Amino acid sequence: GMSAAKNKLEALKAMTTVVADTGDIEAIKQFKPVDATTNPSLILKAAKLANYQHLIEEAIDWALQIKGNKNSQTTLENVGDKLAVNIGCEVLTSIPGVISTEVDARLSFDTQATVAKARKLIRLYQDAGIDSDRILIKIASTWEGIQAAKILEAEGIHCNLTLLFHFAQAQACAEAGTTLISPFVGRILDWYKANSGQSEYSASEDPGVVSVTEIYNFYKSHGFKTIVMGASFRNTGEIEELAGCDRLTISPELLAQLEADTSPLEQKLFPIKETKDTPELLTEASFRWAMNNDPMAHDKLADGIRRFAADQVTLESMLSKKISQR
Amino acid sequence: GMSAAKNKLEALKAMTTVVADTGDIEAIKQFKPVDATTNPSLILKAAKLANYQHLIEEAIDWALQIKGNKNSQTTLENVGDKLAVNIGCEVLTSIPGVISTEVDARLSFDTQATVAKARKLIRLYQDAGIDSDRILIKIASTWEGIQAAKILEAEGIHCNLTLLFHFAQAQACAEAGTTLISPFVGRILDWYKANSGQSEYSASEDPGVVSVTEIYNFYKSHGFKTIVMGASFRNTGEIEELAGCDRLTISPELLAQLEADTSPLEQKLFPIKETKDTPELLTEASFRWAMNNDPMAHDKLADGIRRFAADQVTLESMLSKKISQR
Repeated sequence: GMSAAKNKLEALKAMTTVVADTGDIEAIKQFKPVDATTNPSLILKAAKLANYQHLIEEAIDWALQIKGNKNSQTTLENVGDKLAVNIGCEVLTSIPGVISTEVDARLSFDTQATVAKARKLIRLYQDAGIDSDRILIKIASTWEGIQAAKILEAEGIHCNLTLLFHFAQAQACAEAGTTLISPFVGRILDWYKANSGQSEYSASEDPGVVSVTEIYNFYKSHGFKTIVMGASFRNTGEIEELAGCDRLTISPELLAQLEADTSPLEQKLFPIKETKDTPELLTEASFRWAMNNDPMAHDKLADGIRRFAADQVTLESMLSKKISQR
Repeated sequence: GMSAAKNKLEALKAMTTVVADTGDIEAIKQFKPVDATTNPSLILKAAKLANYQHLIEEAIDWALQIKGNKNSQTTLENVGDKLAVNIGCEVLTSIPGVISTEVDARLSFDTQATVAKARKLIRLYQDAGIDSDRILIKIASTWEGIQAAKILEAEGIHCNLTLLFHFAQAQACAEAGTTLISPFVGRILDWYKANSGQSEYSASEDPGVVSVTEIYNFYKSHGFKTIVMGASFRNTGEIEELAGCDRLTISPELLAQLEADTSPLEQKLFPIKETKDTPELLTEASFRWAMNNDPMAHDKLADGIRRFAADQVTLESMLSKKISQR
């Protein structure tokens, strides 16, 4: 009784809820995760799949057949959402748990627009015959996005707060009653490698791992209920260094790697007891200072937002063509 | 509510029972720890103190006045023990907690001789008017020394199992009902630096820290009651990387350093929940293989034993002179 095997994928599945970071059933079928996650990039990617081409149409159909009478932008944005939901719908058939679908990132600094879109996406899922509880609406972790999550969570729409790079986002998310957070580990790494002069890190010193660890400890030791889900890893090293965590979402590439590795897997994160009083509320002004004060988190949020919004438009360009071919 | 300050010494005192690794009241008075620890080296060292010279006599006196009628070895070994106890006695006056006094390390591979000596040392403390519960008898963590600790602990003599370098020693100690273990962190470091080709380590990758962490987690997650007390540090980095631990014993040099540092101190070790079943008993044969199989722990135990036994004889040489001057 030191660890208890088979291989690392199987091993991890026993101390941590494993989640596939992909839009593609093929990967889900092969790895049999309990949740899955997508995002604008992964949706763009999945949309390029041959077997998924049918889903683009069924989206335009729905968009059109519902919308008998055309707003070249408004109507594009309805096909966009439907496609994401269709793709979610497909993965859902093959997983026992939950799906994470992300709102249009262009909405990131606008709380009300964000909540509108979340309810929208939920409704679209209800239409497809899916209980809202099978769903996590993913929102970039800006102040505004967290305020959104507050409102939604208060009426039982569950949120995945993503692009999380910092303690301050963590505290705020939790203070607002968020269901889950998805800190972007690999990206914290990327930033430090490209900016620090240290440019080799090991699992322990990996600043993403260090960050997600502080947060995890803070959550459990303070009784906060928000699920902690590491995401967006550069390597197995980091995933391993987090083994024990509530959940972890993992690329099919890294997923394959884990399954192929037969070495034993030491648990690193543990159930910790609640022993500290819930702390002073983190104010907007304090949040914003914290966040401006940390170069890497300041950079990496903005950039992930830029990147995801960009992928929204390139996704839209491609949908526009299919649009005009009628 | 992130951390809650004053300086690092004071900070650590709040998440961890702080212990001074020294024989000298001057250091105890200055740092006001709750426990203290000594060992053959520290006793040899303390014995060189001017203000302590009186204690060497009072030891020879007692040895002689009790022993009206001289065995040149046997009688030396009685003055030895008394001196350690006298020195413990002195530190005890200035600490609210417990003292750790180590048996003659030459006894390390002999269980019965060891238990005899422990009871002896306890009795000597009772004579000085001290409840046995104020005392931790320190024993090298060989199989034999652990078997000793079993016997003693079963009759309520409490043990500090020291020179701990490995998981296997940890499991065995705990399975035998040991009160406390003192893993030698700095020494694990020393070994790796001198043997691995990696020769810079940071707090996270420090193999001592890594080891003591695995153990700590194993203890708490498995319900075992043995106190974990990191010891014998090369630097503040390691002590910090362990902040939260049950206790930590620390040199006055490192103690000074901690007090002088005003940066905030993040807690790293937390109260973890008991969730796993007590594991299969670790057999002698399995212990001995584990231990032979790990170059560093195999080296470092033997060597710490050699070193401590050596310090016993050099301590004795010096006592022999004071002996013959009558």
